[PDB]
This record gives sequence, C-alpha cells and structure tokens, in this order.
Amino acid sequence: DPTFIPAPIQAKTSPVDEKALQDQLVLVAAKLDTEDKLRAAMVGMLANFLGFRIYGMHSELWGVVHGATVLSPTAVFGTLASLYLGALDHTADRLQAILGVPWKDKRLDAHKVLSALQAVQGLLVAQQLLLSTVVGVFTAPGLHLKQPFVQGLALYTPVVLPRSLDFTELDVAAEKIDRFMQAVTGWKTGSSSVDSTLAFNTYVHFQGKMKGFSLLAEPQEFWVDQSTSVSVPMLSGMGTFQHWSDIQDQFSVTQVPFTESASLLLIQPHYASDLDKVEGLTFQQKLSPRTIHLTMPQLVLQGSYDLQDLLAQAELPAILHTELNLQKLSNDRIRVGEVLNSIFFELEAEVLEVTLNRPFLFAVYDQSATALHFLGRVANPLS
Repeated sequence: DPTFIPAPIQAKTSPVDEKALQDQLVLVAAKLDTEDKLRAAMVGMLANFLGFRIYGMHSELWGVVHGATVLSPTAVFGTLASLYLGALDHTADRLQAILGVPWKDKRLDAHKVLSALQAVQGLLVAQQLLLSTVVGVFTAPGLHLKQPFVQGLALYTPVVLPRSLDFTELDVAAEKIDRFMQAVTGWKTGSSSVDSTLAFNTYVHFQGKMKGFSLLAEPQEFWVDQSTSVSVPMLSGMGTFQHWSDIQDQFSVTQVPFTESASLLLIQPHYASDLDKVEGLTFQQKLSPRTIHLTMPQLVLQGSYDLQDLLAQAELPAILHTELNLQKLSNDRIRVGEVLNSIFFELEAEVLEVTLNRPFLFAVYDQSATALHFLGRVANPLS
C-alpha cells in the first residue's frame, strides 16, 4: 500500500469552493437508487440513536462544548465511522459496537456507511439550505498516511485536508489549525498532549435561509436570566406552522419548515428553570397546523467538542488510548490529541404569537433521511 506525508500546514492551500461542494452534494443525492436512499435514511436514523445515547449518559451535556452549545449527530457518527476506516482488531471492534449499524459485514462496511452519510448531506441541500463538511487530518511532521485511508474519507466528504503539523508546541498547534481552517474555509473555529501525533477534526458549516421571515430592524431584549437581559437581532415570520403545547410537561414545540422534508424544531419551556428537564424529555428516543407569528433570535453560532468527551461513558478515550491499532491509517506511532467536531451554525432570514426571548432548544430534522442534523441549546444568542 502506498503512503505519503501530509504537506506541512504552512503550505499554500486554495480556499474550498462551497458552491462547488454544494453542486457535488446535490449530484450525490440525485443519482441514488432506492436501496441507497433507504441506506441514507437508515444511517440518519442510526446517528440519531447514537445521539440519544449521548444525551442519556449526560445530565448536563453542555459543559463538554466550547462556545455555542450545538451538536451534530451526523458529524459525530461520521467521525467515528471515519476513524473506523483506519482501525483494526480491538480498536475497530469497539468502534463498530458504538455505531451499531445492522448491516452484513463486507468487519463493518465503512465505505457504504460513509457514502450513506454524504447521501443524507446531499438530500438536505438538494431541497436556501447550505450544509458543508470538511475533514482535517492533522499529523505530526513526517507521519506517513496510507492512501486507501485518505481516499476512503473522500466518500464521507469530497473535501479532505491532510496536513502535517508540529504538536510539540501545543498552544501554537491549536492556533495553526484554527488559522489554517479559517483561512481555507472562511468560517470560525475552535480547538484544544505533547505526545500527540494525530488530530482528526471534522468541521461543518450550516446556513439556513427561512423564506417568509425577515431580519427586523430594531433588536429586542433576550432574557438570559430573569435578572440579566441582552438585545438581539430577531427574525420574524408568519405562516401555518406546526405547534403543540405540552400541558403535562409544561413546554411548547414549534416546527417551521425549511423545505417539504427538512424543518426546524423549537422547544420552549413554559418556565426558564425547566430548560434542563424539558431537554431530557425531548432529546430522547403530535404537532398540528396553526397560524403562528414567530419571533426568534437570528442565530450565528459557533461551537466545538471532542468526541472523547461526548462518548466518555462509552469509553471512547480507552478505545483511542489503550491497545490502539490505527494501522490502516498509518504505520507510524499514533497518539490521538483530539477528535474534534467544530460547528458553524447560521440561521438567517386567529394568530399565535410565539416569541423566543428566553433560553430554548432547537433541532434541524430531515424526513428524507430521517436524520437529526443538529441539536442545540441557545441560552444566549450572542457569544
């Protein structure tokens, strides 16, 4: 098997063309057979199962996230399926158990899974909606990457950027990865031992234009607490949006569509203190139409988390720091520094007045692939 040393992160890199990536993602969904389409929905449903498994083993899950408290079940499921591509023996087996894909072995068919995740990506944007995923494989200087592994990540996303980097100076390493990712994407990012020789980071950007809405001129006060308050630019739209008021669990849900299959969900607790408990009831394994005038904050959010913290209860840190065998990734010594997910989430522009001027929960769902693309919590629209 041939190899190659990732170019040093300081080398010239042309920026990624998102509009060219979107055309590719739509092409992927366009040429999907019936079996591949069901496989995409299947993997979207399986990523949800993993996501719900992550909310059950976390009382306060959001101390894991740096910045905006947004979470991508599809990206977490893809980062694990991507690492499995380079795993062997015990490491591969333990990763396979976490994914729980009920398909016949080709070991798990990592190529079919990753190609299914890119399918749920293309299904969403093929309907205004912008979803982009790029993977950065950051390695110590001189570490040899195996070609079949890099080429298989391209099944997850056409944009794969392997670069070599000096991890000895660590605080500078985190700046170079951010200064590199922002220079090549134009987004905002965040990141965080000295033995490390590999950092496998997924960076995804979502931009959702809701039609029928508009950015109001004057801001409105957003109450982070009953004591503290901040003014925020607000979106405003009116239409027949699905809704439901849960009197038993005292919370209300609003579903405003993006497309025929993709929608945004908004869980508003009746009282502010119920936020963490209302979250437990919703994010875990009934709406009807109503004329609603929705007013919610314009969301320009950025956050990041290490899967080793999300899946600490699944012993992922042990999977990646004990008996490690990523020898399909590289023959050289691998010490995982971070397994990152960095999310740039943008939400931009008789009667029931629904106003999100208090902490709320949200989610982006797509019925095409029955996939929770994003779960999140907005205690403060500004960060």
